[PDB]
Amino acid sequence: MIITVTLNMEKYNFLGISIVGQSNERGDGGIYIGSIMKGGAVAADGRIEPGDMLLQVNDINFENMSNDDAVRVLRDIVHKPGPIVLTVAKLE
Repeated sequence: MIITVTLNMEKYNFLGISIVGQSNERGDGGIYIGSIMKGGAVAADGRIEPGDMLLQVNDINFENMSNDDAVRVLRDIVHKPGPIVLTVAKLE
């Protein structure tokens, strides 16, 4: 199941997630939601859970990217004006 969420940044301010992991060199796996902080935009939306794989934010793809780089990119994205649209693969 893939779910794409448009976050309400105007109301909730900050993403409020932690992320764990990264894709292997072959391209399997990716970056997962480790935790979701109460009071942030991701918590507000309600549909994303811990263990979901973070696939894309706006036009930026999170497979085949280091966790270091992902943390940096997520900061950069949230600081830019405009919508934040997050797509995840749901953990079974």
